Amino acid sequence: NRGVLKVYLDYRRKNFNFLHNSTKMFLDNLERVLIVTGFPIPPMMVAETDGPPGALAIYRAVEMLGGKAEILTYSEVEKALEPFGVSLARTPEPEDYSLIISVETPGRAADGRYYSMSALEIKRDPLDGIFLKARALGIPTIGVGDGGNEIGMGKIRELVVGHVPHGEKIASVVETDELIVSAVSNWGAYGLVAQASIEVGRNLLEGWDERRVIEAISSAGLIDGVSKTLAPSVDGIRLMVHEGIVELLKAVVDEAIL
Ligand SMILES: [Zn+2]
Ligand SMILES: [Zn+2]
Ligand SMILES: [Zn+2]
Ligand SMILES: [Zn+2]
Ligand SMILES: [Zn+2]
Ligand SMILES: [Zn+2]
Ligand SMILES: [Zn+2]
Repeated sequence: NRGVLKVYLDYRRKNFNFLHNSTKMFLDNLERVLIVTGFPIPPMMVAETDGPPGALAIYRAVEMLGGKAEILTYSEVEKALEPFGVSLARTPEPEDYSLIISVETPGRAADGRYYSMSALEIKRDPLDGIFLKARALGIPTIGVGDGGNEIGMGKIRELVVGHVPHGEKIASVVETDELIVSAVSNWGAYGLVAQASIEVGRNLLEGWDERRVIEAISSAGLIDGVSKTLAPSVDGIRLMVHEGIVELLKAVVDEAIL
């Protein structure tokens, strides 16, 4: 994925400490964190496999830190997250929250319409708006994305339009106070947890079973964004790599803590 890798370069370059600032924000607003995930995929419009895992990892982290969390997603994701007994948001309001994080959620475009990486208009109720309001209310917001059309990429629309195919049409306009860019959004999410762990002195990703979570949500019906099929994978990449990255993170964390 040349495009996003260039965007990361451009971004990290001038926003060198973005993951760190993001993690400070996280660690300072755990009272009541709202986690939004779920990215429908045209044409079937079924929620993708990338996103819910990160959302879960963060959720488990907020609790381990003595905070409360709720997830706001689509039907299918709720179904797939059930086995993990996650607290769902019932008719959420910006004001009710301490922090609102987004892991791979469609972000409104300059059109005012939603688009897939292939530029197919996403047609489903958006989970977009609460972030706009949260912005106006000055409520702490964190967005994690890996393609330029997600919630929070509004902060670097220029980079997106400048390197990502279909940029002008696809790039989201929605901004977030802090933004994590990654090759795969769940990874960025694991980065947040990883960085937070280091700052706190405990490995919050300790028992994360990447394979067990992806196979799980996959069985429930969450598809793979690229193959658009029911494969135990994420963004067209097999578990082997995803496991390799989660193992590395866990390692970097123990290296700092101990
Ligand atoms: Zn550039
Ligand atoms: Zn209320
Ligand atoms: Zn194309
Ligand atoms: Zn994405
Ligand atoms: Zn992705
Ligand atoms: Zn620090
Ligand atoms: Zn995807």
